[PDB]
Amino acid sequence: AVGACVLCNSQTSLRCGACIRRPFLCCKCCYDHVISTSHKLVLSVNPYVCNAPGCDVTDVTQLYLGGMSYYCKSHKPPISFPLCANGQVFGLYKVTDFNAIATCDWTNAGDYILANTCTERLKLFAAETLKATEETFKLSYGIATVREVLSDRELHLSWEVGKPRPPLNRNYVFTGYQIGEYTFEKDAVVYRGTTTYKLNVGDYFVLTSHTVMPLSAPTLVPQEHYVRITGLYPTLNISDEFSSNVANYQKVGMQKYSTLQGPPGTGKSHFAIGLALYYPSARIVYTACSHAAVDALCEKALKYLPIDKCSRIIPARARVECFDKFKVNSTLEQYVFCTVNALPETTADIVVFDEISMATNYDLSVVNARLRAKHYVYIGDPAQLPAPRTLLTKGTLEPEYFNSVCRLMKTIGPDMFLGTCRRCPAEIVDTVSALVYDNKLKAHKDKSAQCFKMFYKGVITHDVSSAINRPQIGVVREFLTRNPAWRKAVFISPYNSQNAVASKILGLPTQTVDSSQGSEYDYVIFTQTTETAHSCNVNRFNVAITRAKVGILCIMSDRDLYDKLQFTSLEI
Ligand SMILES: [Zn+2]
Ligand SMILES: [Zn+2]
Ligand SMILES: [Zn+2]
Repeated sequence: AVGACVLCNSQTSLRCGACIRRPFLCCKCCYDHVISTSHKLVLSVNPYVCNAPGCDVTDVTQLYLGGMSYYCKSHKPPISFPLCANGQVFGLYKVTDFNAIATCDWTNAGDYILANTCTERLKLFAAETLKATEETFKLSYGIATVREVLSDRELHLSWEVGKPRPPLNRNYVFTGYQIGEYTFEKDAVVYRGTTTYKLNVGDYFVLTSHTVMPLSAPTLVPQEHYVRITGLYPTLNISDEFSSNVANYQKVGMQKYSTLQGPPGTGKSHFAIGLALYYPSARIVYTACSHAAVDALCEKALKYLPIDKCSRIIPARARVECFDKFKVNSTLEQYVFCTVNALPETTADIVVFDEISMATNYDLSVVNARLRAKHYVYIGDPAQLPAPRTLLTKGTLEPEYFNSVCRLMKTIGPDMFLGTCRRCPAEIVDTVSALVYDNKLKAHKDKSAQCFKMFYKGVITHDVSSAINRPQIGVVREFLTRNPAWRKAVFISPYNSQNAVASKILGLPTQTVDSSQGSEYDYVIFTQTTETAHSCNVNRFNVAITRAKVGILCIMSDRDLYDKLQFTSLEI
């Protein structure tokens, strides 16, 4: 009730009652907000509303001060002052961008652009507002009731009439009813219960909507440059394996925070784990937004770090299966691996935040609020996939607008850049280096002569809105009969419906481009499926082709990306 202005920090009893987050506003900023937007409800201890009985005047521009009470133009006493006048709204202790964040629906790319170009406090107001909007939007959907249960990984659902049906993919995690979280995939659909329970007919599901907590800490702490490695104690017995990263681990101790751009297979996990061998006495908290990203840090630490000082923090509401080799929930072990949502209230000598393109500004702020560290390291790549923006339907979100860290990496450049790709055949490295890394990524492997491209538009069908291209899967089927070594390939496509069809027709294991991020496979078979802005996204294309160690087959729809692929072309 007695707070600080989310724009100029001036203390005030004023708050905007029309803002979903009800931000505290000072007299100067409250005025400029109410006179420029549809937001006219001002709240303090008592709201600014006509105190005359039965009067429904809540607009602060149509209200006055009747001694110590508030009344409209039709009820005010002779001696009464307008609440709104002289560039201020009457309050104790007597912006174009704030207005846009406050009133937008978050469906345009320009909303997210502003949420990252604004001041630091407006980045937090934007991140809070956006998340509150995303959760409340979930409430507006239709309930799925289990009509029948065929088998253990198959069922038929009945949907609510008059309310939209959400897209069935592991993107949307439904809460079953209180029989745990479940997911769906294609009238034969597949049910995926995080908690195993004999699929009860009649029992319904409802979308997971969690409470948006206020943000206190900034997305990025104020940068500090030090003259010497501060609060960290390095070794002289640094193993040759991590010798290449020594000069950068030193940079990490001479800065409050540091950014690392690591293209696919340049050694991000290796760099993060090697930083623990360089500052061996330092307590390191390893974080990321996904469980799979934290598990990739756990797999790398298992090899170089002592398994006794390692703890994988698992939230009590254990959703899907994760890393099982460290002592679970020991917050005090020297190395703590944990997702951002599960981060306990603790301190560290170094905090390593991996897969930074997947972080939102809400996540950047949570980390600064739960972990007080001497040094913060942000590892990732703005040329890879960002976190899905469910409300965004108009415009394309650029990497410099994913979050504060990506904005920095794309504007002033990253502090550190891992320039040599050790995973991919040179054909893949040469293609993505020119596409998203302005020729700064270098190939370590030779050309494998196992990277192929085929131009085939096929036939695009649609399962609600996820696309299928059966003739492209047919081309893969014909390729596999001629190249049976490719039987050990992972099938990748931008759509789960294409993946669902290819799983039944080819029998290859399946992965969408988005779920393949961070993983590597000897052979990849990619069917673009469509030429949409989704399937043509350069970050998604980059992730797709950089999953392969040995060979890749790309069946393309877009002439542009097909011509850009530095692969052997195949006929048929
Ligand atoms: Zn102000
Ligand atoms: Zn407002
Ligand atoms: Zn009135």
